[PDB]
Amino acid sequence: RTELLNVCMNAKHHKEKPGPEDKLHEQCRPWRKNACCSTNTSQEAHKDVSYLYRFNWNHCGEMAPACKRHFIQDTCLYECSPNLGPWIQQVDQSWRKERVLNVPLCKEDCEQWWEDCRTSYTCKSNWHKGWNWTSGFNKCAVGAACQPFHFYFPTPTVLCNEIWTHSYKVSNYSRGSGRCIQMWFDPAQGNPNEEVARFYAAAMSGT
Ligand SMILES: Nc1nc2[nH]c(CCNc3ccc(C(=O)N[C@@H](CCC(=O)O)C(=O)O)cc3)cc2c(=O)[nH]1
Repeated sequence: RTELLNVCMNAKHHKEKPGPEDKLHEQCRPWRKNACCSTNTSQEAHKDVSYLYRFNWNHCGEMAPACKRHFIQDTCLYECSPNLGPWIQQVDQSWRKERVLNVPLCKEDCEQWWEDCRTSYTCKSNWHKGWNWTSGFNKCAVGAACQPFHFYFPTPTVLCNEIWTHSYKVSNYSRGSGRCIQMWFDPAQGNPNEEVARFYAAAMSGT
């Protein structure tokens, strides 16, 4: 891994290389200029128990729209961003050779994500391992474990870090500091992650 900019990780769905995709679905739209995902990938992002991972958001009763939308953006960011290089690593599992680890999510993105989920419900604090997939999609391990979302994710930083086994590492930096990744941004104002990736690829450069 010598070049960490304008590159796609090697997971279950990514393309080999970044590239224009003017047909991306609704929330994935800000990556139409340069994406790692396909029209279909972005399309399944937005759906319940998707073709992507058969993942069930409504494992603890219906998940509130205001919350689910954040998960859809995350999915977009993970499946579409070309600027995640500096945090790519190898792990070698049955469904992805590579993945991202300790992405410095902008303080607010995390807080807002945390905030919008207050009303929703979950049963696990780790959404990568532990689900009963018998049914065809992930169901609750201990069916009676269903608690308020903030019960398993007490603070924002807990949510963003632990829910995806440390794919994020919530930065102290705020949106626009040039030092953290935004999973929400206005494409009309340009892709702010492009400068963030470039910065961090230099701070860890050489050996
Ligand atoms: N930011 C960010 N978002 C992300 N979204 C996703 C999507 C990832 N969803 C899935 C989570 C769990 C499963 C699953 O079958 N688990 C098994 C064990 C999984 C395994 O080790 O083989 C279990 O329950 O025991 C499938 C998809 C990743 C991911 C990520 O890495 N980062």
